[PDB]
Amino acid sequence: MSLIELLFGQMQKTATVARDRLQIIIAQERAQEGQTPDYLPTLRKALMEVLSKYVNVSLDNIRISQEKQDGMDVLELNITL
Amino acid sequence: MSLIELLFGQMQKTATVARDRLQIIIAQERAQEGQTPDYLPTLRKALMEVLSKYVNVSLDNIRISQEKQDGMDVLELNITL
Repeated sequence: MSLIELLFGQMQKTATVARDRLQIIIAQERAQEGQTPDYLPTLRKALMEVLSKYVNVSLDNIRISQEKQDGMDVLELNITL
Repeated sequence: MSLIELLFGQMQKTATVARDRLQIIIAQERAQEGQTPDYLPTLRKALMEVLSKYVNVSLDNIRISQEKQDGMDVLELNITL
């Protein structure tokens, strides 16, 4: 039912890894009509600024992937701390 | 497979509403051990600041819901423009 249940719908993961994990979904649902790009990477940058302040993680561990569906674009930012 | 397919796994929605929709997932996976709260609403505030700049939407249309699972907390921000 919950989006989080969709994230955790692969049985129980259990096991302690002693690490924190951020799952950030930035989904912008638009249309075939559109213009003036630069929204997902704009917020991404801001999030990386906040990251640099509080969360010491390198882009070597941060997974950045954008997925396109029709006129909808979503940015996935997975952060391992 | 994709998180976006999980978001759009309820058949095809089609129908044009001539409106934009943002689906923001801010998921912080931690543990029973933890302290110094105030991360989800901190980013939420920052996002609302960016919203006020670029995206003219009122909290009357913005859905704000936090979901707790064990030592994991996720904040869902749904914005209708």
